[PDB]
Amino acid sequence: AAVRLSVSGTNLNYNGHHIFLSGANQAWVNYARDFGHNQYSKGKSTFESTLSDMQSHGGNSVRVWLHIEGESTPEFDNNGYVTGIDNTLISDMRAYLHAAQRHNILIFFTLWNGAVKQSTHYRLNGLMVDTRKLQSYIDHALKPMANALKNEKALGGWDIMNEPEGEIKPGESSSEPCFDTRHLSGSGAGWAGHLYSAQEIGRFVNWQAAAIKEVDPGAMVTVGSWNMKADTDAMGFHNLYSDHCLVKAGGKQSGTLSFYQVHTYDWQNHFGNESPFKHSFSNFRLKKPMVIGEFNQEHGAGMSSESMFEWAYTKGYSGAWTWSRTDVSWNNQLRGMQHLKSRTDHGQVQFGL
Repeated sequence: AAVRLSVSGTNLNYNGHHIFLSGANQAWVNYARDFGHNQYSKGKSTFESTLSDMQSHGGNSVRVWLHIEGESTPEFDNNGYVTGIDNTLISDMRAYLHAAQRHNILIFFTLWNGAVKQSTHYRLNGLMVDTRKLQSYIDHALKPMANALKNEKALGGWDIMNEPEGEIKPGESSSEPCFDTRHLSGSGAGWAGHLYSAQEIGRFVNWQAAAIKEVDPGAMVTVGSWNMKADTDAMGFHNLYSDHCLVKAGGKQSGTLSFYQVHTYDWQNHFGNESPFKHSFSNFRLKKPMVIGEFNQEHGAGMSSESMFEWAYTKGYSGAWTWSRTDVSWNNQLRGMQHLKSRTDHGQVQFGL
């Protein structure tokens, strides 16, 4: 019953000591087909070699994508309700967690993806727009999974969705400021389709956050936001993921995030003024920790991998995960991680589980 990973204000702690999360996105081996149906055994050698590489270069965490759009897990009925999970999903996830533990690495599982709309999107769509379908997922898949895995020492936490803003409706006025998306006009938001209102996305996150914390009250929960324009109330923007916004959207008082996660990439070799690489954490007026959850040197406006990890570590952020084992240069990412290996000035990076 010892407390492992926790939050204090805008810092992350492990066994009561200040830590920093340093690592990478896997984010998959076989996209949407890595766990359940005896699929882990198929990718085990890649997952294990990635863990070995990371341990030797001082990384302490990996982000991995789980359901995505419901291609292989969980199990759906013909009307889009969730009926359960297959009988090797949990045991596959546990085997991976045991491998991670042997290498002192924490795993963060990402449930859904909003950045692309493919042929099984209707499965995720139902859970987004129909609250009774969402509840079936919570009851028959999410709670069983979170309850079964909560005592695994290598379980870092849960990310509800990658980039929900891929499918948001921009340019919408609202009487509630946090649901107003006029500031996202011209931003690129809604690239996969103008499908969901800000309130619909907020409800989706609020309900799943509450569910995880009902069965694992000490769990870390986040959302991977595509851009700071949707993740701060400073600079003329609005934060879709604040406690106030999520509770207004879905009504569950416990359905709040543990920490924020933001992605950042340059455009024509420059970062926009909203980027966390152009400001200190304190500029954004947030009351939870923030992890920079996707970035890389290839889209880093001339910054080295080392400089990007250094900025995150020293300017008030609580983690940095490069994108990704599958994409761009893996050696660049490992060299970045290695820069922080022995560091303790802004939290421990090498700590035992």
